[PDB]
Amino acid sequence: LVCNPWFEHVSMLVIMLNCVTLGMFRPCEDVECGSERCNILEAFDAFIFAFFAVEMVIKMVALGLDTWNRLDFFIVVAGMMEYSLDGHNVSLSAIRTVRVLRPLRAINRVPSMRILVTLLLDTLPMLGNVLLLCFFVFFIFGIVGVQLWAGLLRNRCFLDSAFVRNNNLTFLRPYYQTEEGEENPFICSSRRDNGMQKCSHIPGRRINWNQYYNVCRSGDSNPHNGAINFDNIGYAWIAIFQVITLEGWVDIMYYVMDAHSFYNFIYFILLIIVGSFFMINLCLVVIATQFSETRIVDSKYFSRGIMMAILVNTLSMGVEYHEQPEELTNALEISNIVFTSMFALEMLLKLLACGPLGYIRNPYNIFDGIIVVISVWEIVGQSVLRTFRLLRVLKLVRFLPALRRQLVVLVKTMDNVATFCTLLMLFIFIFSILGMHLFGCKFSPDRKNFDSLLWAIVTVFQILTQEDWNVVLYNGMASTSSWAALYFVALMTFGNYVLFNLLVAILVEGFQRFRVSCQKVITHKMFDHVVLVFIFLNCVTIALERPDIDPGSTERVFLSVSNYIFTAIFVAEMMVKVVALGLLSGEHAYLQSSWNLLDGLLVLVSLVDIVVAMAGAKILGVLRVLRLLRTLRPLRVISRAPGLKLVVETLISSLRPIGNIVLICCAFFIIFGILGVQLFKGKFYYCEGPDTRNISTKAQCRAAHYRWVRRKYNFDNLGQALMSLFVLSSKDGWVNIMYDGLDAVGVDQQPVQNHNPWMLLYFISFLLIVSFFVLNMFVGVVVENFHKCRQHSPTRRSIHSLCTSHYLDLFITFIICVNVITMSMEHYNQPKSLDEALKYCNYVFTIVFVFEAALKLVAFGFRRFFKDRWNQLDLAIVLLSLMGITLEEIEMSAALPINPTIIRIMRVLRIARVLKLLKMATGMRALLDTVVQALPQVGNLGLLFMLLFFIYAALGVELFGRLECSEDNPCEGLSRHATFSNFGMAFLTLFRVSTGDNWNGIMKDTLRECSREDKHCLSYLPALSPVYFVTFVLVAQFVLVNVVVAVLMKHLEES
Ligand SMILES: CCCCCCCCCCCCCCC(=O)OC[C@H](COP(=O)(O)OCCN)OC(=O)CCCCCCCCCCCCCC
Ligand SMILES: CC(C)CCC[C@@H](C)[C@H]1CC[C@H]2[C@@H]3CC=C4C[C@@H](OC(=O)CCC(=O)O)CC[C@]4(C)[C@H]3CC[C@]12C
Ligand SMILES: CC(C)CCC[C@@H](C)[C@H]1CC[C@H]2[C@@H]3CC=C4C[C@@H](OC(=O)CCC(=O)O)CC[C@]4(C)[C@H]3CC[C@]12C
Ligand SMILES: CC(C)CCC[C@@H](C)[C@H]1CC[C@H]2[C@@H]3CC=C4C[C@@H](OC(=O)CCC(=O)O)CC[C@]4(C)[C@H]3CC[C@]12C
Ligand SMILES: CC(C)CCC[C@@H](C)[C@H]1CC[C@H]2[C@@H]3CC=C4C[C@@H](OC(=O)CCC(=O)O)CC[C@]4(C)[C@H]3CC[C@]12C
Ligand SMILES: N#Cc1ccc(Cn2ccc(NC(=O)Cc3ccc(C4(C(F)(F)F)CC4)cc3)n2)nc1
Ligand SMILES: [Ca+2]
Repeated sequence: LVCNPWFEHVSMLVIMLNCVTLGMFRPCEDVECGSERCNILEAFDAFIFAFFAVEMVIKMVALGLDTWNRLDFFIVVAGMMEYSLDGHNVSLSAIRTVRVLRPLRAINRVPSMRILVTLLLDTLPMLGNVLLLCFFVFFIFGIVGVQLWAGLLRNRCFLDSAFVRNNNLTFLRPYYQTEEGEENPFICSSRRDNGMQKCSHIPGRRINWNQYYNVCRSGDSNPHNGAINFDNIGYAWIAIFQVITLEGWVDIMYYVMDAHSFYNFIYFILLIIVGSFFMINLCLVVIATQFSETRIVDSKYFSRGIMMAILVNTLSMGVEYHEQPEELTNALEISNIVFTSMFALEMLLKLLACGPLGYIRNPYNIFDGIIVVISVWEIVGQSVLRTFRLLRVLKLVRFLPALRRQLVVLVKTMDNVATFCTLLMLFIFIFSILGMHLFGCKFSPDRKNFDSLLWAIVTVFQILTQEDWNVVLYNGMASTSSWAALYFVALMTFGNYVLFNLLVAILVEGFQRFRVSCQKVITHKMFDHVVLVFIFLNCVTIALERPDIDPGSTERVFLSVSNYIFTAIFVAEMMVKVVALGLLSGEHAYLQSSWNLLDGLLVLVSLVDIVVAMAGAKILGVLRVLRLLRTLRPLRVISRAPGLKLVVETLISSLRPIGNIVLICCAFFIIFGILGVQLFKGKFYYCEGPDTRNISTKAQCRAAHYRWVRRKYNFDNLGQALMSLFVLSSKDGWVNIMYDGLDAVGVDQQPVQNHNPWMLLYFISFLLIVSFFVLNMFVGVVVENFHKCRQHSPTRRSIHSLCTSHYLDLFITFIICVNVITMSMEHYNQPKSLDEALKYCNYVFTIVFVFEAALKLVAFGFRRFFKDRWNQLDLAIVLLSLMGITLEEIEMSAALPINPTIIRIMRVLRIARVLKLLKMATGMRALLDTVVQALPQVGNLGLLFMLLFFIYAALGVELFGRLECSEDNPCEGLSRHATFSNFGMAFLTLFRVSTGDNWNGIMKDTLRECSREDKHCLSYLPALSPVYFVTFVLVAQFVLVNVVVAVLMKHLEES
């Protein structure tokens, strides 16, 4: 019965049988319960539920009155309720959702997956300190958000009530809305605010009604069918949660910049730094520590000949592109024959030298043999075996022992990844079925739908990548209810929790006479400090450059002369140093260090700039190239600051251990790049027009007077494929590239939705494989740091007793906690009754804190009380609170000598009372202290991070400073808020690119061709744009990785 293993094996079979029936659910074909197919499936379910009841009875009888056993009971009890409740039509459908817990029974049946889930549950209790930090971020920013922006996103430009009445016309729509509709609302700034969007910015008619929408007042709905707003703490947390995921966070920012103030970016910068970066990466640090505590053939020249023969053949496959000349196609086929014969000859020579049994004795010769026959089969059989010619690159592993040793290391990591993958596939399946029940056939149909198991799994997988997940959120919120946000919050929170544990698992298994004067000047202690001043001043000059400076303005003269002065200063510095040290003769010569070589090249470029500028000559093309090299001057700061020099040298040395993983990843990119070109070249064209459902070919598009256009990210050649693959790997806009590959039909054919669903394998295989390599690169950097780190008064006494006792602290904690609850009840258009109640509560809290200060003064004495920092903090809040009440009362009275701006700030600043709770949080303070101890390392990397922004911010203004956006030339990433028009705006744009939020949209705007009528075009900008964004994205993320490592190592050593 229970003491035999076969009974469990029977239980496992039935558990798997349920998973099949659950996946067969059809949301809008099974809910009506009409089809015979549904009838048998429910019969199947009834059969299985009967066994699950029997299994309990036998086990209950055999053991009598373990978490997993309790789970078995809970599932059946709920199942019995649903099963027995049949007959009552009230909420019967809403009760069938309990069937999705059944696959959880497979956890206990599989031993390995049982042990893993035990560790996951045992690690949870030690995340309480991080969870407490999460509450502080959400509540501090949640309250600040509501008090600032409550009800502002309902603003719309309305018609005047008198205007519509007196003119006796009501055909106009009440408020201005774009032709698109309410999905692109025009949020205006009220009269009592200074938002960036006013009703005077409405475009004119394209018979002048748009100029009569001149009153800005609250509307009826918020953006996205009411999903995005700050009307109460409940909605402010959804906006804060979406920002922390870095998905569509700029859009939320732009809404409040239009409605409230431009300086609201400070709110979203701190939230991303504090909430997105530190608070999410502290989860990884805490788990990481906790988990740790818990005669001719054999010749070298012959081998080299084959090695280069394979390499040329593999690269020759990348010369394919869309419109190949037929002679080029033939050359590739002739080339295939030559290389095919060469490998065939090789097998013959080796077979004779060792014989068939000797030849088979080595696995690699077997692998090489199989390729030859398939390749020969292809020639004799003259598109299925053309794709298999990509396997020829795998032969290079034999000749690359260093790379071969890395491949086995990665493979050994996949033994413990498989355990987590099995848990994640079960995790995805449960949420895919759960979504089908909640949102099945209700997103009326969007491609991101839960209408079937295939696209429910794809949608759930997409949310885990955090790509357009907010689009799915708004659909779920609008269709069923606003509480549907908990489906996505639990899916993301639980999914990222499991993926951190996979990263930690790999880490732990990884741990297991004039010349005399010059010599004196350069050796002077103040030499670097003096030159560092001039370098800093040059930065101010570079940052003032922008395209809108008039050639004849005074500023242009100021900037132009400063260039002559600065170039003169930095040649003298080089000349003085060169004379002192010598150019290259002596051992201490000038060119014996790279940091000196860099300085010389910058000086050389500056001199050439003067020479060219001195030319009244056809040197316009060369001049623009020199302007780009003038933005690298700020690189001279690194050598002058010893802190920067050390960190910069540390990052370079960190790339050595992961050099081979990068090579394997780069080889992977080319292999998949070539494969994509063969599949998708010439098929990413489409017809662009208002009514295109009737078009099916290029010819019909021309007839309908539409335009036949190509996607920005395509696979027309290996150059275009590599750009597309990088956008996939970054997981920003990777769904749109996938859709194009799914819809591809052929050359000159209109793409059709979901034409080839089998292409999901191509795009989802690249995402997983590239993510695996990037996972092992992070582990490679950490392990290296670990290895190198380890190698290296009768009445007064009674009051004094009370203050010393813990009773006062517990009382204070209660008072602040209730003050926390009352601060969350504020919302837009709250009743006046609640206003008075909240105001009265403020009086009680202020009085309590005043008594709190008085008693401590009595107990400890004036100076001794003041010594404690916490006591100082207590005084500030009491003092701060007293002024807030005073300004509130006087303003509420007849006299009005105060600005409603000051009253708002004092109202907002009462959020500081939460800091009194930080005193009780001893565990949280220790967690914060770990970061505070890493500042010397994190501080220097921050300077490198801010230097990286300066160089690319100044380089962006030069390249993309003149791009325009208009209805004639629409743009997808750039807007009124995202531009490179000046250094100040380029800095904000790169911060968005740093977080990866629709950075692929910005790149598109730089790849789109120049107008035939416009001037100041740059013909090869499309070639330079991919380099600009690719390098910044890789470099910006790598620096942040080294910040995470610096904190991680300190937390390990600190224990
Ligand atoms: C650390 C704190 C938690 C962080 C988790 C972040 C994600 C939070 C998302 C949960 C909030 C979802 C509810 C949003 C809300 O309050 O407003 C919706 C609701 C209106 O719903 P209708 O669609 O019917 O609107 C039509 C109106 N006739 O608004 C309300 O009625 C307000 C009731 C709730 C007040 C806000 C407090 C909610 C408590 C949230 C706790 C969630 C914890 C999750 C960890
Ligand atoms: C060494 C660096 C880090 C010093 C600090 C950076 C400054 C040089 C930046 C920060 C703010 C920037 C300013 C922000 C806004 C403007 C307004 C704008 O000037 C205009 O002509 C107004 C717009 C218009 O013409 O309609 C663009 C330049 C300027 C002065 C920017 C010039 C460069 C500034 C001063
Ligand atoms: C080779 C690996 C190791 C490194 C990556 C190098 C790539 C960036 C190179 C290799 C092959 C190159 C391609 C070789 C041939 C062509 C065809 C050439 O065709 C045309 O000019 C298009 C004519 C037309 O169809 O109208 C355009 C450049 C392109 C795609 C090249 C772009 C740059 C590529 C992809
Ligand atoms: C390997 C990963 C990390 C990506 C590395 C950066 C690539 C995205 C860069 C490197 C070289 C770039 C290419 C260099 C030259 C050009 C110019 C131009 O080439 C063409 O002529 C193709 C278009 C045509 O057929 O007209 C268009 C962009 C392209 C292919 C670039 C596209 C982006 C590329 C592939
Ligand atoms: C302290 C933390 C753990 C939150 C829980 C405390 C509750 C006592 C507070 C938090 C937010 C408050 C809500 C904030 C906003 C609103 C909306 C307000 O107006 C509406 O019903 C608006 C309906 C809509 O437009 O969706 C009614 C009171 C209510 C539910 C409040 C009731 C009291 C709530 C739930
Ligand atoms: N100032 C500033 C600033 C602040 C925040 C932002 C946006 N951002 C948030 C986070 C972030 N990067 C990082 O955490 C660095 C990192 C990248 C990948 C990993 C992985 C995995 F865990 F992901 F798999 C193991 C491979 C770990 C660490 N960037 N941008 C600029
Ligand atoms: Ca995105």
